[PDB]
Amino acid sequence: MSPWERILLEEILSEPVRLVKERVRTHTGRELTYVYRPGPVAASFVLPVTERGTALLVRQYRHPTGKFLLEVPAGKVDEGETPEAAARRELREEVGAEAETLIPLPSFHPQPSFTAVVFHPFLALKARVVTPPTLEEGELLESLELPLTEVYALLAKGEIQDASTALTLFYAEPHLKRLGLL
Amino acid sequence: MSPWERILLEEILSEPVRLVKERVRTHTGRELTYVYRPGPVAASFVLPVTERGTALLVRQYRHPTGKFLLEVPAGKVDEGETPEAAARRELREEVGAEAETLIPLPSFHPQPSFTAVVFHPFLALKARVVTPPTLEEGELLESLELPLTEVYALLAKGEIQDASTALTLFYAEPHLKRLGLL
Ligand SMILES: Nc1ncnc2c1ncn2[C@@H]1O[C@H](COP(=O)(O)CP(=O)(O)OC[C@H]2O[C@@H](O)[C@H](O)[C@H]2O)[C@@H](O)[C@H]1O
Ligand SMILES: Nc1ncnc2c1ncn2[C@@H]1O[C@H](COP(=O)(O)CP(=O)(O)OC[C@H]2O[C@@H](O)[C@H](O)[C@H]2O)[C@@H](O)[C@H]1O
Ligand SMILES: [Mg+2]
Ligand SMILES: [Mg+2]
Ligand SMILES: [Mg+2]
Ligand SMILES: [Mg+2]
Ligand SMILES: [Mg+2]
Ligand SMILES: [Mg+2]
Repeated sequence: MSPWERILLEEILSEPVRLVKERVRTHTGRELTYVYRPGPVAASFVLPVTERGTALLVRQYRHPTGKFLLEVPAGKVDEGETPEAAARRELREEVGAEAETLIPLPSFHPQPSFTAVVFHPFLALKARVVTPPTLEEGELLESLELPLTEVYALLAKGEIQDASTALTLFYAEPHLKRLGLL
Repeated sequence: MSPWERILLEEILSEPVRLVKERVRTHTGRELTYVYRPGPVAASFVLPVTERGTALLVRQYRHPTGKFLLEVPAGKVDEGETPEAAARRELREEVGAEAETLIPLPSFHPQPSFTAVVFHPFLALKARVVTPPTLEEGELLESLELPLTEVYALLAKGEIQDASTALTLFYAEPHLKRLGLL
């Protein structure tokens, strides 16, 4: 029961990102061209907290912004993979870490005006580094460790620029306080 | 001092959204094709709160997701427009409302892996409807009014799916409590 009717869907690019340009007939009966990254597609974001109340984060180059951003480890959910499995896999690839319990947090659409992608945040407990990272060609980042108090001070000061990381931290906060880690 | 060198930048689309495919030489010295929405580009998001402690929100169709989402009014910052002016303009266009003070909240990148866009959140005080909305062709939404207690209950329950709206609410919360509106 979509309010907009498909006239024609054109694929603008298939790789490395799929992008479409769709001609639709809108609620006004007129035509409009809408450009977007089609679904279904998802990514998992994971805040890895150690038993010492610290977080394992990454400082990662994000080319579209030209900046290195402080982020929680994250990555695309592969075909047939569950969000939790992608979270654990990306945590191992980007930080070389494993964790015990993963508490799922509220999923969200980072930019629904342009992409169908759903981001799945998780709070990983008893995180620990166990192996060297295995980064993809295209991934330029370094992992670091910060006390949770410092990470949340950065959040309060408005210094966390990556939206997904900021939101994951806000959703994780009550759990961290409940568990006695913050 | 970018870690990646431009080999060639190709424009994939110019309108309604500008998209590029850039061939770069990475930190490994190898080539990679990176697809993204180039900057500089920005949008403003504004949580409009009334003197009665209610919020003026929108339920808007977001085609890439196929869903109607509960969001704060928001829109692109036009050429030569300041983020605050875009916030006031979009608030008037989408909800037919005006406000007094606008408190700027921490800016953020909704999806730095794909777009350079910076989102600028604001908390607008003494919001009030004064005129009919003036929606663009392509904008399918309705405005509504909800008590702040209900909006924040939805946030806590993980029911706010739009990331930018969720983050704006989290950043606005301390200000609302300070001002006595929550
Ligand atoms: N826009 C792009 N264009 C070309 N190549 C790209 C792009 N985005 C990511 N890559 C490649 O993603 C890799 C392994 O990535 P994730 O660790 O899986 C990816 P993560 O990068 O942390 O991102 C999460 C998300 O933001 C959204 O754009 C995505 O849906 C998403 O997965 C890198 O080596 C990048 O070069
Ligand atoms: N991907 C798209 N493809 C084709 N047409 C589009 C697209 N996105 C928005 N529009 C048009 O934006 C209008 C006026 O929009 P905003 O009220 O200005 C826009 P807002 O829609 O609320 O969005 C804020 C943001 O999310 C990010 O994608 C943007 O940078 C951004 O501005 C609508 O009528 C849409 O059809
Ligand atoms: Mg990643
Ligand atoms: Mg990956
Ligand atoms: Mg990765
Ligand atoms: Mg809008
Ligand atoms: Mg606009
Ligand atoms: Mg608008």
